Amino acid sequence: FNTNDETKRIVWTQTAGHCELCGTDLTFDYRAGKPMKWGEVAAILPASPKGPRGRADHDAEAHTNDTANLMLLCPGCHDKIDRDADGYPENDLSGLHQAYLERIRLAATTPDGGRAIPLIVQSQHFQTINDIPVRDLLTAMSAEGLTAFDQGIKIAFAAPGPRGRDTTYWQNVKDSVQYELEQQLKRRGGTYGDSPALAVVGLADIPALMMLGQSIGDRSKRLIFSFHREHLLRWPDQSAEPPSFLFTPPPNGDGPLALVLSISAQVPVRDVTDALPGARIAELSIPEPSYAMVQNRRVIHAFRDALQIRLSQLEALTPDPIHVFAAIPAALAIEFGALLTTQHQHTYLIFDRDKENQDRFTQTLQLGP
Amino acid sequence: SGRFNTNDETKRIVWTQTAGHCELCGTDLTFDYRAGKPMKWGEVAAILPASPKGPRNDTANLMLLCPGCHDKIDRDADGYPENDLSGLHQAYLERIRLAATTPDGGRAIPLIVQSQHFQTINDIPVRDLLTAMSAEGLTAFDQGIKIAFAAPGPRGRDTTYWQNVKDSVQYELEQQLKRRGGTYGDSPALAVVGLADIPALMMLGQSIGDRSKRLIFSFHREHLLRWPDQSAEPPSFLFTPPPNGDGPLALVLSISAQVPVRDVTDALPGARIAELSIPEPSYAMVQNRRVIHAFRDALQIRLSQLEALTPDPIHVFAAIPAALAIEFGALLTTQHQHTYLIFDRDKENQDRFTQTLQLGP
Amino acid sequence: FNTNDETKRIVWTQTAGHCELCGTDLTFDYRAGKPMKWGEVAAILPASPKGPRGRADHDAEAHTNDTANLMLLCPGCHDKIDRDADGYPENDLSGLHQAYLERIRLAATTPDGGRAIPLIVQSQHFQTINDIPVRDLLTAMSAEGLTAFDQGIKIAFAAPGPRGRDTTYWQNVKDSVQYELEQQLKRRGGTYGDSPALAVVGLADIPALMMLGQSIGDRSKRLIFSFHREHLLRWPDQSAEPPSFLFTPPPNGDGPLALVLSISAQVPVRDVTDALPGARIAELSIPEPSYAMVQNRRVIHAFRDALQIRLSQLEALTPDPIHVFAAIPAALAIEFGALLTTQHQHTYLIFDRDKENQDRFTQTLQLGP
Amino acid sequence: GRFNTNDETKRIVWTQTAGHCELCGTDLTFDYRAGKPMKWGEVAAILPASPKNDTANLMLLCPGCHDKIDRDADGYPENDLSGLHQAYLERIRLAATTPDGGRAIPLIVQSQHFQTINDIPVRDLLTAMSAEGLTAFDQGIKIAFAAPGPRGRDTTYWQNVKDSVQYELEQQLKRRGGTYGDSPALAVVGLADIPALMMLGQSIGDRSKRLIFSFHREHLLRWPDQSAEPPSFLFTPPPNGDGPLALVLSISAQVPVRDVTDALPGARIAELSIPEPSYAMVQNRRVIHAFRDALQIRLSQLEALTPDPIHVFAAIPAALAIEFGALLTTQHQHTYLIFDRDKENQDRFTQTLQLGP
Ligand SMILES: Nc1nc2c(ncn2[C@@H]2O[C@@H]3COP(=O)(O)O[C@@H]4[C@H](O)[C@@H](COP(=O)(O)O[C@H]3[C@H]2O)O[C@H]4n2cnc3c(N)ncnc32)c(=O)[nH]1
Ligand SMILES: Nc1nc2c(ncn2[C@@H]2O[C@@H]3COP(=O)(O)O[C@@H]4[C@H](O)[C@@H](COP(=O)(O)O[C@H]3[C@H]2O)O[C@H]4n2cnc3c(N)ncnc32)c(=O)[nH]1
Ligand SMILES: Nc1nc2c(ncn2[C@@H]2O[C@@H]3COP(=O)(O)O[C@@H]4[C@H](O)[C@@H](COP(=O)(O)O[C@H]3[C@H]2O)O[C@H]4n2cnc3c(N)ncnc32)c(=O)[nH]1
Ligand SMILES: Nc1nc2c(ncn2[C@@H]2O[C@@H]3COP(=O)(O)O[C@@H]4[C@H](O)[C@@H](COP(=O)(O)O[C@H]3[C@H]2O)O[C@H]4n2cnc3c(N)ncnc32)c(=O)[nH]1
Ligand SMILES: [Zn+2]
Ligand SMILES: [Zn+2]
Ligand SMILES: [Zn+2]
Ligand SMILES: [Zn+2]
Repeated sequence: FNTNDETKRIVWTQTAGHCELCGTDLTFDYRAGKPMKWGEVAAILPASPKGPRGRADHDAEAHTNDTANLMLLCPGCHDKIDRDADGYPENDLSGLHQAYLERIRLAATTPDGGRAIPLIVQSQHFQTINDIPVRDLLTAMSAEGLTAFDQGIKIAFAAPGPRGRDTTYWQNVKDSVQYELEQQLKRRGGTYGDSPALAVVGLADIPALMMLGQSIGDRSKRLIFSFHREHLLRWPDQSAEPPSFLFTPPPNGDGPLALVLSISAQVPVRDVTDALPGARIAELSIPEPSYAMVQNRRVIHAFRDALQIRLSQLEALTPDPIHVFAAIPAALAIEFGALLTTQHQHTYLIFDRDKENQDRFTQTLQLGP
Repeated sequence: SGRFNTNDETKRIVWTQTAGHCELCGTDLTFDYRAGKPMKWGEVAAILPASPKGPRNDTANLMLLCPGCHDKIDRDADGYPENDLSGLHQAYLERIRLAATTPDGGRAIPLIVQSQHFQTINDIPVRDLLTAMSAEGLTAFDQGIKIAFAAPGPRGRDTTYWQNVKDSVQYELEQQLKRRGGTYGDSPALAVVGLADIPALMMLGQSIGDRSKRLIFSFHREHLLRWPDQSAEPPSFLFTPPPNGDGPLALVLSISAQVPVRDVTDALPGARIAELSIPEPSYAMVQNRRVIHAFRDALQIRLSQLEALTPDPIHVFAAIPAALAIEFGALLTTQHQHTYLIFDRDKENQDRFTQTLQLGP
Repeated sequence: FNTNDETKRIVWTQTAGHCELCGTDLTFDYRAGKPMKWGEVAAILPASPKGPRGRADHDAEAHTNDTANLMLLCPGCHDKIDRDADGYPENDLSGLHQAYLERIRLAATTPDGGRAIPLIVQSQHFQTINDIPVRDLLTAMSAEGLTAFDQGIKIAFAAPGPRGRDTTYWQNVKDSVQYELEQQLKRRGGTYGDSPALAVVGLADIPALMMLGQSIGDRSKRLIFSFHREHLLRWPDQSAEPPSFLFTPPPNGDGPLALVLSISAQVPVRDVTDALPGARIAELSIPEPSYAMVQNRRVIHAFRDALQIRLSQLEALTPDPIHVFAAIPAALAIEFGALLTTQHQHTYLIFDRDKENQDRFTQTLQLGP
Repeated sequence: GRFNTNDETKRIVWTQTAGHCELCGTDLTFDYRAGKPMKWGEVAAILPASPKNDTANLMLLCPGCHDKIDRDADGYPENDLSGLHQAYLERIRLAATTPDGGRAIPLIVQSQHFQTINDIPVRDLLTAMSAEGLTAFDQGIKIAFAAPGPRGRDTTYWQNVKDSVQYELEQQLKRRGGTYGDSPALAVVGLADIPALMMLGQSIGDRSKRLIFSFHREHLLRWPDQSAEPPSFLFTPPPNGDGPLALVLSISAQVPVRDVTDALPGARIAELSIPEPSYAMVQNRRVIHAFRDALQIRLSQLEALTPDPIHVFAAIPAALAIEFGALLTTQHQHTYLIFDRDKENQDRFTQTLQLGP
């Protein structure tokens, strides 16, 4: 009941020589520098019914060389699973094993889609941890055929100080987007080239994400990704159709012009007029506002095209600034800003919810020429 | 034209780093072995340099191809390609490597939070969370965090009490922030289960948020910390909006059971009741984590509607599973904050709903 | 040639059940939660001369139960050392083995010194990485019997923006020290009690470390540690005698009063009068200014004692602010600030080298009342 | 009065305490060390830390310390000891996990010239690292300086060198790990021209966990003698005068003063040397630290002496050139003008690098 050499070689091959339970590279010893095959081929169901996970109904003979029953493991993970059969049951190991092999198979069968710079931009203005994993962006990239020369750029804004999101805070945000990011992109010019693709995901203040989009909007190969509460960086549903984007035009008059975006949620009119008395409200919405609505990149593009029409319509109404009140997903805030890089050179005054002022909207950044 | 010769050590390295697929068409070159036939490594694949011959083993630059793809590649007399494939080849190896290291993306912090009541009658040992974590690839590397909500002081569960609960949980959560590792230095995931009164669980959600790699687990009366049925579809979440009027706005969540309307109006005279329910309310309804996500999505769609109706507080009367209470609290951690007044039944006052927690302005 | 159970028990004991080469806990499986002894007792010199590191002059019988030859290793580390004898030679393993055992013995014989909050404060104002390892502070704490309930507080200032250390930069520094730090200490109020000991090390802007010192100067049980270019967080020499702190009193006059601290290096008088024309210079120095001079905490105490006298004497000369020009180690910058909380309530205007003005001194923070 | 334990409980408690009394620190394996049988149950007592099970709350005490503890009839303590017990276990744990503080990045930096005559392989740095407890987790970084363009090694060239080195390291320093999430240590060896090595030092600094290694003609990347004391460093102060201030470093060899005044007429020469200048003098890392300490003591004097640049003429080993560069990375910056020998222009010194404002 000994696994033969051919089967052991298949196990090493189908796992790419990494431990299926911890991911460590079993083909090399990085401490001393020698190539060495230090993994072990491990049986889920043992040959003896008295072994760990042993069961009589298992016919050892029939599965000695069955790779569905054989994992590549490091010595430590192998020792643990054999010392704790109840804690590493057959069904759980089999499920992890099949999931591991399937990730390899999908990687091997994905067409090459070129290089991109991974870019994560995140704030600290929430009262919870806010952290996008680098691995998840790289995995979403790979699923689309994109790879990177390095793990990329990850910018975390300084947290608000004791006065909240004050002038200092927004200066820091400006410096992070317009100076820190630019410096880190310059350091990648030699490895990625003059005009590289940018695989960008943000989870940060809405005004900050708009400023980010304005800063990078003139990059022709920007590839927007999205953090999703359920799916993390995985697109929820590549087949989903974008929603209708409904628009209500502003009333006539000379009051300040407000653009209200009700996409993540319905922005209450009372909160807009409280912050901007006399506002003339134009609203872009979807039928069922929802935090979950960024189902794929086509949704993002459909938002962009809907917005492009309405920004033209509003800029034709007035030379004065447009005041923005947005409950929108983070990926849509980036795309909003990218429309302002060149296509829409009007002044936009971005309002945002203010925890220091009982959730009222207050004016934050000015965007535009 | 020519063929590139390699020794056997080089073939084994190349087969391993490519996982035995052709790098140009993706075909799995172990097909013979899968059919029960001998694996003829040297006949079902060709190994060639990714780049044309330069002016000057180097296994990192050798490609694994199927015979068909190899024959389609123009080659010089030494078996080098006439056109560069290094970009495609390096990208192939990077995609394999990223998949192969994916298990270290499961580095995780276990967190169990219970009330004193449930710690006394229904203690959840770390072993129960750890084995459920391990089954879905979440791997703890240090002792799990097991804490109880603090007993209230003389002022009861006032604003300061709840802020102290949040501070205490978030202090423990500094492990999630700081104990970075794996291939990329990512912060570890949080694996969290709660069993406590619904207001306390909402404050646990307030503490953890929903903008990090975080997996909620659920204690189930029959299945403990294992998910009852990973294939179960989430139920429909039904909603009835409130009647129009000036009375206080109440949101009733009838998910574990049907909350009787009279208990709500008794506790909140004049209440205008909106209700979120499922077709068959049940203590057992958290069949998998997708049920929790689906609850969140439906809830937020309706909270958007309710919050727009009035500036005044939403008064919450919830019969919901513990994991759903955590997600409810986590949902309300945006910058935007509407006022929510959470009621909970007092067993020592005839099970009457009493206001227990305020969220927002 | 079979190591007996008594000796295996001693090996497990003297290593505290961790892998001597990677430090992993071999008494417990953290993934599934079962106590398990999954380590291996490993021989440096093998019983057979044909084994890894084997040699003919090794009397295996004589060393079967010789704990100098027996390491506790995890299965992975043990596999590697047996697969690459040239990369893990006998003398190198023996040295690592003995060093590991001595660290355990020293920890076990250290008298208890109570609990303390670990605090690391570091800037990003250098043109190189600046990063104090958490482990090294905890290890210096443990060498003095101090332990903590968590790995502690680590505050990293925001980097200077594109304008250098501007008003925004110093506002961020103030917020990091006066708000961020206080919030982090507040979260620990219950765990550590009311007036806990504070084990603090800084490597940050001199004016910022002085402000840090002022913020913690009224604390009881403040325990300053020091980052040293040779010894990291270890005190260089506990037996070293503190240097004499030489003092040159200021000239009589009506010009602005400057305190020059020449401890790390000699501050050139020319640079002080350039920044503050007509300065009346008082100077505190040591006989041989040196970056390495913080040999132990008694040196910091001696600096405090000297400053007590000299600040009193300068403060009696004028009601006007005192202008500070300091080339001093980071630990002494904290100590200087700590004297301003209650001992010396006078206005101090801190100058610092300005990389945006050709290394000239420019005024930065104002400290004191 | 006595709490009783079986063998398995003893195994656990002895292991988590490393076999010392938690109250006085005495090593309770003394008998075994003397060659006598280990009498676990007689050289120590185990009792709960708290008045009143879980092996985590059982303490190991020597008989004397156990005798001084008031106990109830079941052997539980009357007074709580859990704080001292938990602190003791923490100190043991911190020591036992110290090997994971060795996570490290290998870095080999060479010039094309020295790569041709003396290529340093990663394997050699890794084995020296491993012997010191430094543990790489991925491929080592092996780089060489770019060739200059037509403007030579000017300000822009050296700034691009620094930027490329720091970028290369950034990727690895993000790979935090171990028990506390610390960034890995840098293990660096350089073999290139002295100016390039100083710029390597400028890139890495000296305010992080970083260990320099040294290539030695006899011992390669292994330290010649870990026990060797560092040499004394002999200082010649510069004469008074108006000429340009020169610092001559005669560490590898004695630099002839005439070669300096030829390159820099009128030079006021300060010198730092050792009693026996030698290519072999980097006997251990403490020699490098001692060089930095002596150097900075004198640089403090020289920088205070004049606002003008310090002109550097250095016969120093490669590892010391790196540390020279790293020393000059404070906010404070004095101008240094670095000279180097042009072996094909009759070994004449020529200015090749400026550090400072
Ligand atoms: N419900 C609601 N929200 C309103 C209202 N008026 C303004 N808002 C703001 O809209 C955003 C809605 O949340 P989101 O998750 O759809 O999008 C945010 C936003 O793009 C960015 C910053 O967050 P924040 O400042 O909280 O803005 C929130 C709200 O204040 O990041 C996105 N984001 C936040 N958390 C997450 C997360 N967990 N996952 C993914 N994206 C997130 C109003 O009336 N009602
Ligand atoms: N039947 C019914 N229940 C109502 C009504 N109005 C309010 N409720 C409350 O809803 C919860 C329903 O029980 P659950 O098991 O689905 O969820 C609880 C809850 O999230 C948390 C605290 O429990 P409790 O304070 O009893 O709230 C219970 C009920 O009073 O923990 C969950 N929980 C409690 N025990 C368990 C358990 N053994 N296993 C798993 N989860 C548990 C109303 O009108 N009717
Ligand atoms: N040589 C010299 N230095 C001068 C002069 N005028 C002002 N200075 C400043 O004094 C400090 C001397 O360096 P240090 O290492 O002794 O102390 C620093 C200081 O306490 C803090 C911030 O650094 P910085 O802003 O560079 O101040 C440096 C200098 O500008 O951190 C300490 N620090 C910096 N680097 C390290 C390190 N690697 N290890 C330990 N502590 C460090 C003047 O005329 N001459
Ligand atoms: N004898 C002598 N040398 C002088 C004088 N003035 C300047 N120098 C330069 O000092 C260096 C001394 O050699 P080293 O081996 O001690 O250090 C070199 C140096 O750090 C780096 C580059 O070499 P180079 O440009 O030749 O500088 C040489 C000399 O010109 O690398 C070090 N290095 C070079 N080769 C090796 C090697 N094989 N092993 C180890 N380190 C090496 C003067 O008057 N006299
Ligand atoms: Zn493993
Ligand atoms: Zn093919
Ligand atoms: Zn190990
Ligand atoms: Zn004792």
